[PDB]
Amino acid sequence: SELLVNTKSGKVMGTRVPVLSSHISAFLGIPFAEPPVGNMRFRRPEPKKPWSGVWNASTYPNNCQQYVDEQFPGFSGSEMWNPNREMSEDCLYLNIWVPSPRPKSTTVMVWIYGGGFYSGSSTLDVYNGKYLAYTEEVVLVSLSYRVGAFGFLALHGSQEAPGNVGLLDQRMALQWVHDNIQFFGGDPKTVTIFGESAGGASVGMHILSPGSRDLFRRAILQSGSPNCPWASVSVAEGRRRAVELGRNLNCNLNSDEELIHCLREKKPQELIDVEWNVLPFDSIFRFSFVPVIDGEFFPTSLESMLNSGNFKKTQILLGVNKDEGSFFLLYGAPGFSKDSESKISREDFMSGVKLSVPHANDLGLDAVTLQYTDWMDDNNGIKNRDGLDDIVGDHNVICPLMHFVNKYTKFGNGTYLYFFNHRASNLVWPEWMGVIHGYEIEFVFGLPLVKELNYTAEEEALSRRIMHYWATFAKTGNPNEPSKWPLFTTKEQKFIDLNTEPMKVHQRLRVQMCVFWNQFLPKLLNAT
Amino acid sequence: SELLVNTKSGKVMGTRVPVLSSHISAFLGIPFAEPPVGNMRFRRPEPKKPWSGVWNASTYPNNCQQYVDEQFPGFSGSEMWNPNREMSEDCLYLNIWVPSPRPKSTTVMVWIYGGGFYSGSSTLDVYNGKYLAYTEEVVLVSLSYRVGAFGFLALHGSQEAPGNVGLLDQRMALQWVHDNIQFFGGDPKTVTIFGESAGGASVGMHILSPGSRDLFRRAILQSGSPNCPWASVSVAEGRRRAVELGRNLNCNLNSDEELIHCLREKKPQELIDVEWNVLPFDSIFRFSFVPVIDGEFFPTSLESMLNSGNFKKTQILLGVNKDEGSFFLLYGAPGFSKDSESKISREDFMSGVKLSVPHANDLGLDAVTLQYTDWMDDNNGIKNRDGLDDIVGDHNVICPLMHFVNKYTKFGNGTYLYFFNHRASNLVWPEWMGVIHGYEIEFVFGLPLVKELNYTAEEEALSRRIMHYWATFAKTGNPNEPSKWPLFTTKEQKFIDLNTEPMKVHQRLRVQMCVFWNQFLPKLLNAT
Ligand SMILES: O=c1ccc2c([nH]1)CCC[C@@H]2NCCCCCCCCCCNc1c2c(nc3ccccc13)CCCC2
Ligand SMILES: O=c1ccc2c([nH]1)CCC[C@@H]2NCCCCCCCCCCNc1c2c(nc3ccccc13)CCCC2
Ligand SMILES: *[C@@H]1O[C@H](CO)[C@@H](O)[C@H](O)[C@H]1NC(C)=O
Ligand SMILES: *[C@@H]1O[C@H](CO)[C@@H](O)[C@H](O)[C@H]1NC(C)=O
Ligand SMILES: *[C@@H]1O[C@H](CO)[C@@H](O)[C@H](O)[C@H]1NC(C)=O
Ligand SMILES: *[C@@H]1O[C@H](CO)[C@@H](O)[C@H](O)[C@H]1NC(C)=O
Ligand SMILES: *[C@@H]1O[C@H](CO)[C@@H](O)[C@H](O)[C@H]1NC(C)=O
Repeated sequence: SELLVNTKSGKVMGTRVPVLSSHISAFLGIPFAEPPVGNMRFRRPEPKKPWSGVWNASTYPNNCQQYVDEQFPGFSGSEMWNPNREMSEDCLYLNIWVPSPRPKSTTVMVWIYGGGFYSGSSTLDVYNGKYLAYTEEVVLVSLSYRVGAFGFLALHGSQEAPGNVGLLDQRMALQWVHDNIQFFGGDPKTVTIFGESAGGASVGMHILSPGSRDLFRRAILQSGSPNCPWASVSVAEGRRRAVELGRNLNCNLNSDEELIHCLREKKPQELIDVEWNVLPFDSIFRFSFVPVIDGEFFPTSLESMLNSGNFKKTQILLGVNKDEGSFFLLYGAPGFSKDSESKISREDFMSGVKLSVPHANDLGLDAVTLQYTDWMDDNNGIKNRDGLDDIVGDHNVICPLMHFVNKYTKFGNGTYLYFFNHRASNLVWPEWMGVIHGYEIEFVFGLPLVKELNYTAEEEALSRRIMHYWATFAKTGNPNEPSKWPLFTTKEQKFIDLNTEPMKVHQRLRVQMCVFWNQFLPKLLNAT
Repeated sequence: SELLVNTKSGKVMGTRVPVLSSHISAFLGIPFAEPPVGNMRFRRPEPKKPWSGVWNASTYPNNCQQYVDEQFPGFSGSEMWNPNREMSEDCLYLNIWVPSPRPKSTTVMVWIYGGGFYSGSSTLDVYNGKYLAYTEEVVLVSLSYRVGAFGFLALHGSQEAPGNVGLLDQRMALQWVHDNIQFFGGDPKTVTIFGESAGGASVGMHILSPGSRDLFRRAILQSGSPNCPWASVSVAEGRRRAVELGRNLNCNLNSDEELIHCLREKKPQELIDVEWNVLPFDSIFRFSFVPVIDGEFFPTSLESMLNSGNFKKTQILLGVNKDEGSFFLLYGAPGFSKDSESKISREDFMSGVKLSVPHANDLGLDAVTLQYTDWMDDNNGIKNRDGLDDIVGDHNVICPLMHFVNKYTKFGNGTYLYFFNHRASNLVWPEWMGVIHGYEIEFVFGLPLVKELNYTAEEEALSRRIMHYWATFAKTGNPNEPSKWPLFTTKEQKFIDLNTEPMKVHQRLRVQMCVFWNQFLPKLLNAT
């Protein structure tokens, strides 16, 4: 039995699944920690106690408790990101697809979902690992981690809610993979972590954090990086937001112990109903409970670690999509709709910029406005919409990433940078939204290989080229087999487009805007 | 006798001069003030006292004492701007060209020379009025005014050295036209003042200043406006620079009366030798002794007079040249030369920005750099050369002028704006300098009409259309006889190119950059 595997914590029984005219083994819902319920809510995870008997790993697990998006109910485009199982605090499980026949000690890839640290699930259709596992002969793992207040409530100095527990969830699944993946045909010495949005930030946080470094080999970051402005907060802002969650729910605030005790008595969705209330500003692309810069998981500030080379030195493959900003504008900024072209007045432009840079003084806002307005044609709806689209994507994803890539490449052992700009032929979102945050994932996970999902043949070919770059990179530290994706170097700053056309190599991704965002604006905000 | 005219201060005898194979009358070297010599150095001008007999006005006067440029000795391109007569403090004279036969009561144009308030002459070949006078049938006057410390040494509170006496020279020459021009066939109700660079700034200071307003009808400003960053200083900075002039010359600094007395015993060129020493910073396009905002010639700050409409309401015609900055970079910035393409390293670009905006803090300098650098291609010597060129132009001439024209047009009675971008066929400066500060003047004064100067036919036609637009505007407030130069309006902000090609109307001259210079950079420098 291929399907019956003994792990360090007990036996597990998977299920044989179909993929593209063949089959593979899937092991769904394997527990890697004790359920973090009751008194364990907000605590570091504990390893799962060994169980007797056979764990039924034939079906997907619960998803962690999270804010459910109801903006477009029944709309496929938004529903595909929402949980597709029952939500429960009992949600620390992982999932594994193993090629049939079982390999000997093959390359392992562990997927870390995004969703702004406030949402996500391991079980979504677009994260189905069976296509990538099959086509590339890797052992594919998806983990899960607490999100929202559950994962990231931070009262620094309490051991009861220390912060960063969702990251430590991640770290325990990786520890689990290190310990057990050899029984499924993986090499624990050849594991790649990869993920998107807060998942890509997560990946980079494990590159940084000393307790996480030795649990993987190399890394892929899609549309996220550790240093994103939404991806972390100071101990003092986490403490303020935690206390404010308390005040929103009429908690006793006299000490950490009484606050924590009161928050532990509330049902999950009571916390989620006030979660957004703790944000200190009106905004877009900001999340309430995120990683905290604590001196433990992160021993010093991210920038100082990045300048000093205090981070895992290995190979990384990362990149961005063309219009990262668009869905955040749709969901939170005035003048945008999924049923129109979303031409934006000048008034709505200016309000969108305040939302996008909520921490900027007036001089700050003026700077952004200035950098992104065509003053010959400032009442042009299309230019205002697209200029605000670039603000949001440059500020939140692209420029944070180009900073990370430049800092990392100084010490690293090799960097491959992409720019994903294919708009899929079957997209249900409107044209104006372009190449959307998250929409490279379907290609990574091989979904265009499924004829019933109505992708073009050229899209199947692109997904295959992407899968092979990613799996090759995972296996060898180099996405190219022995036409060529070059190494990004400090000197030449090369990157490739990723679309259906023949591969073009460019240099200096978004340098002009990235200088503004990485060098001038911070300098101005620090001076004023 | 057409040549013998009796004026309010005595009789004058002019001379018949050949022009384009006809003739006209010239009255050269007419005194309009007492010689501002000895104990009148630094004081307000006084009116010329009447003379007996007949003043011989057959030859040009002396030029005012000034720093003579010796950077390119005998090179025609720089010597055309230097004094071509003896320098003397006894320099307050004016020149008049009258059509023959004498007209009855025709349009007058009075020219005010530039040269940064530290130089210039009424007598240059390029300012010879006979072509414009003859072709357009106008009475053409050129005045003179003290420059440098002789005209702008300001010790506010003293009546011996109040500041702005060069402006009052100009104004006395205007009062003399108002009183005497009817005798030469001009109408004093129909006078236009025009000037270039500091001349143009001059013209606009007369529009602003209550004491000058009633001595002209309308105005033409060429590459200068009153609010230029070099065109004025506070009474504090004026005082500081006058004291420093004293210190550079070992003067008793114990009182105004003692400092002034010492500066009056110095020979003129000893002031001139240390003139540049008093500037606060290393700079380009900055000049030591300039108009002061005194509370008398200018009752309040230029900006509040402009905002409140406290100025003469009339018709204006004004404009700028394509490459105003270029000769300033040649004379004073690193990597520039008249004999090469002046491809500028990034280091010489940076050191050029600091000279170009000598007041800026580091944040300021950063902003400028960022606005004018292509970060894809930052070591491109040509893009750096041209970027710095535009900096110098935009900051010192174009954006000050575009501020002025927008504030003026809210109250004025008609504005016409031009962008002169014709590089002359027979230019002696290199191509990199483009369309140079001062090089429209030859068109305006009709020099291309002289075959021996070896302009093309099309440059001849251009000079004729230009003279005709200026003289038609002088005559009627509208450059067009009713292809049409449209009015500049607050809404549509139209202007035309002036070159050898058919008219193009465009909108919003240099708005993208003028937004940075007039709105953002000043907020940035105000916070920090
Ligand atoms: O960004 C916002 C928007 C609105 C608001 C705020 N912030 C805070 C202040 C209050 C305001 N409204 C409060 C409720 C917030 C609504 C929550 C946003 C829902 C986002 C849905 C996440 N889904 C994903 C989508 C896409 N890509 C994703 C990729 C990463 C995983 C999640 C994704 C592409 C298109 C549509 C959806
Ligand atoms: O602008 C500068 C340049 C250099 C320097 C400073 N400032 C201050 C710091 C010290 C430095 N060097 C000190 C010597 C100063 C020399 C002054 C420059 C001479 C310019 C001569 C005026 N000539 C004119 C020219 C032109 N146009 C003019 C139109 C306006 C009237 C004068 C003009 C076009 C081309 C060449 C010349
Ligand atoms: C395992 O669990 C699921 C769902 O709760 C069930 O439907 C399935 O048939 C079970 N199978 C075995 C072999 O235990
Ligand atoms: C990775 O490190 C090894 C030696 O430690 C070296 O040979 C190789 O060149 C490095 N590669 C890159 C791209 O840094
Ligand atoms: C794609 O195409 C087919 C046939 O043209 C259709 O029946 C099916 O509904 C479409 N697939 C999806 C899931 O959109
Ligand atoms: C006036 O001066 C000029 C030139 O120096 C000359 O040709 C003419 O003789 C003079 N006229 C009289 C009356 O002196
Ligand atoms: C100039 O003023 C007159 C009346 O004083 C007016 O009717 C005319 O339109 C004005 N023109 C402009 C361009 O303001």
